[PDB]
Amino acid sequence: DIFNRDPRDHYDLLQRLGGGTYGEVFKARDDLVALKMVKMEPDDDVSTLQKEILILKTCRHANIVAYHGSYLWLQKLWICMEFCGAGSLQDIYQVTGSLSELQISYVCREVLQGLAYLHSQKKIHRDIKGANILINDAGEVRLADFGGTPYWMAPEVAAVALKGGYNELCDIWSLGITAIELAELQPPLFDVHPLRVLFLMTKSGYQPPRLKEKGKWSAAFHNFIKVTLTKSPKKRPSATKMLSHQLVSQPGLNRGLILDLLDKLKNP
Ligand SMILES: Fc1cc(NC2=NCC3(CCOCC3)CO2)cc(F)c1Oc1ccnc2[nH]cc(C3(C(F)(F)F)CC3)c12
Repeated sequence: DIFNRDPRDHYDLLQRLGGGTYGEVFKARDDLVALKMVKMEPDDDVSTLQKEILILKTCRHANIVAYHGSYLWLQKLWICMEFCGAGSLQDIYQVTGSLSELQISYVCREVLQGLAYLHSQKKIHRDIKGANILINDAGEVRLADFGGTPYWMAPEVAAVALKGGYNELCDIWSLGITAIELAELQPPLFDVHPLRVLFLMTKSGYQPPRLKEKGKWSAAFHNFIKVTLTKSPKKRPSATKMLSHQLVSQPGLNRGLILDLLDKLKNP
């Protein structure tokens, strides 16, 4: 059901939230939602999204931003989703400064619960980072679902153009980098040219990154980083396995840690 009704018949529009990497997004009410709007242009064909649309509606979990349905009404696709009033962790840390280890430990647990669920549906997130971890005003954590010609490509080039070949354990690596990003306000190598990073990561002598200040963080955090950032995908622990890790299975982790962060945000 890709409705054609006009969003403005089910929802009142409240404030525009987008810009930057997020594009055009609206706060709205029925229950508060986000409406992301994409301008459909000439050769555009909604039916080519068919595949990546069913992947959304049937992916239902507390730690995954809920997808409520789409609209084409008038040259524009509108995706209606669970509203997260505080935006991304990147929106937040750009104001509050670095998260505490306990805040990061709660975020990691909630993300790993979401990743365990996506991996169970044979979905790979592919884009874990501060910008794609959303926070609601209750301090709860939700993973955001964003996203030349092929006419001459061999079918094996086409397969890679889509998939990659790699598997869901790439999300575990991205979570490690995100944990460092939440601690230090940038991923490792952020000041290094992207091409150079690709080449360096590609060497067999590449050292996985680390937390810069050793003394600031518990051995459990250093160990969480060391194991999430396992070079070999074959020895890298799963989401489910990572959720028994000391850092994320410690008691005291709850949304209070984030309500704190949100107080600090509006009272900086
Ligand atoms: F998470 C969002 C963050 C931002 N932040 C931002 N920082 C700098 C800016 C440039 C400088 O000016 C000020 C803002 C541009 O924007 C903007 C957004 F619109 C965001 O989207 C949502 C917001 C709230 N509930 C949602 N639920 C789902 C979603 C998304 C969907 F919008 F894509 F649907 C993401 C999945 C969603």
